[PDB]
Amino acid sequence: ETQAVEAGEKTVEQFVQALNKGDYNKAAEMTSKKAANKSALSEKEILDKYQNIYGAADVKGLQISNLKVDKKDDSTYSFSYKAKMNTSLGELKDLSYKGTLDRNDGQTTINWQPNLVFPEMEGNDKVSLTTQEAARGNIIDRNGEPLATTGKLKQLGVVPSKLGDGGEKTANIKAIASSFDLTEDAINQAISQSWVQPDYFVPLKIIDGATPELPAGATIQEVDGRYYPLGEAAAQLIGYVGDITAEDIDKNPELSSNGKIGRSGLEMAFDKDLRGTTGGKLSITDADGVEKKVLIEHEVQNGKDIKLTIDAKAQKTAFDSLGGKAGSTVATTPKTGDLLALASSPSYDPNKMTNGISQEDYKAYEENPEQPFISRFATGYAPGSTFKMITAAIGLDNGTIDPNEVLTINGLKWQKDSSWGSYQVTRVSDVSQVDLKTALIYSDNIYMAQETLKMGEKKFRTGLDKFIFGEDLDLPISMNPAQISNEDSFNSDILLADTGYGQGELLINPIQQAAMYSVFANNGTLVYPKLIADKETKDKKNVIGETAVQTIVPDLREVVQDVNGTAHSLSALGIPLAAKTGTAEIKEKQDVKGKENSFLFAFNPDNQGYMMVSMLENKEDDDSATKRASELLQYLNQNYQ
Repeated sequence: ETQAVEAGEKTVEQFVQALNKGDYNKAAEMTSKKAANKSALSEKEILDKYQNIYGAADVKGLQISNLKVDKKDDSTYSFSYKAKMNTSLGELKDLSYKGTLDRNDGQTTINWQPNLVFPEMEGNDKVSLTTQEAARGNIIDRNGEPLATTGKLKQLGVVPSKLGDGGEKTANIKAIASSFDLTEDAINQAISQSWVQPDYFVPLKIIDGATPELPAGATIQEVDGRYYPLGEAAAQLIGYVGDITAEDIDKNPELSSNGKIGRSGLEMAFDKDLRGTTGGKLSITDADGVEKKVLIEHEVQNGKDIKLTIDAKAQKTAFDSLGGKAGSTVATTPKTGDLLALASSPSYDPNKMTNGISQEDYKAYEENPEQPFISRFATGYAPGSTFKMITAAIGLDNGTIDPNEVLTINGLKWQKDSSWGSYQVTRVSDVSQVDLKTALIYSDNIYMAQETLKMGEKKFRTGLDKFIFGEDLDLPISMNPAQISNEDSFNSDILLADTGYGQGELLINPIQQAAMYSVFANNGTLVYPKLIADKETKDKKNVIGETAVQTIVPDLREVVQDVNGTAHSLSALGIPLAAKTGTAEIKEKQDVKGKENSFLFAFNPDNQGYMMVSMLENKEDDDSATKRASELLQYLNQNYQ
């Protein structure tokens, strides 16, 4: 009565555990034989009852508490416990379970009864589950424009029997293939799948424009589905939803087995808020079917909408400016941190992705060497020689850099001494007398490499540690925190120099760059970027000195205005611009000739209304981020004072 009671507790807890893990056969084998006052059913019948009832409600995570096991008759021990469980209609807490045990020999079993499924069940009671699917919420831009909405799509499809028998059949398939830009080897593959039967409607494509003339056999049906109005222009950011699988349900029963789940992007980061909660009722009924006890009931709650800082027209312009090349553009209002645009190129079609895509088209996306699935605004890159602004600011702050001191630089290559071997810092322009303003105008890496070595590692890192290296940004976008280098020390003069002009082991993604560069639009205050419109603005003060800002920004205007400035083509706009260009040389491995990245930074130095950071990954020859920025810069200048 204390070594047997302790054995009865072990039997109840093993029973609960087998139910928890879904091994219902294992749980049934711990029950008494079928009899009156023993178990109400056989083992195989208990298995089928748990499998049907717990399967229908998608029960998961059966947990108990407050277990008490006493003695009743001479061979009968009684038990009781509280229990909760997760179902497809939410958590079901505070369930009072009750039963009796049986020690008929060396083992102790459970006198199984229907009230060990649900507490009130008895005899031939049934369980009914009725569910109502929730509408997915919308994703909208800073002005209410839809980015991810629920639209009424037009689905083209064919009926095999209404195509024809022969000759007439082939003529209609040829007509359909030409009227809707479809392959006729693919249309015949569609209508010949195992699941097709002659009278069925075989869907082919979602037509987006106005419906052309419909040949025989083809018809249009309106269906509901997720719709992305910006398409490729916001695919990496928004993401896409796909069909929900059996495994998705086993992980989270509060999903709708009938609905859609976010697979990437914001659709997946905000899946909980966007999907709502399933409505309905879980009830116990009589042997006939008359309701007896409602276990769970609540109405459907539709998904909450989500409002972004994105500007839909800026997002589209930024993306199109990249012209399909590999690259990324970030646009902010640097005083508040509002992310106006997060473009990444090349891209994929999220409408094709959610409306059923072929194995070929999906493999084309994954085998594409420019990798359209990458979110380039969230990938760490070396920031390039744009980063000289930061090193300059640090150098002005700690007095290492005299704006008027003029270094003498001879040629296009430079190294500290012969211990560097064959390695030399390279510049593009052979300017003999280089002060800071000259270095920013011509993008002179040798100048800044020399100033970084003179500054030294300790003072250089002191300045860098005032930024956001190592910080996890509060953003619903998966990223890694920017780093200065791999370890906490450079342990190399060459690495120290390379870091000075934005190379080395630096890793900063375009969003983290726009955050760091925002110091020039806020007098040395770093303003953290913000993607959800209702969030409060966060900032970090005294990152660089106000003096450094008022020295460097006038030079950044000259990068545009001076006839030899590297961004001088932007002067055609005729608007107040401060800019900085950049390059970075990377070891490509596959083409060991070399891969080069092109960068542009630009903001309005009069009103600080907008800021832009654009990159061209593995650029083609005679191509740059600067020659693609005019259109986005005009737009941001007109609409964000």
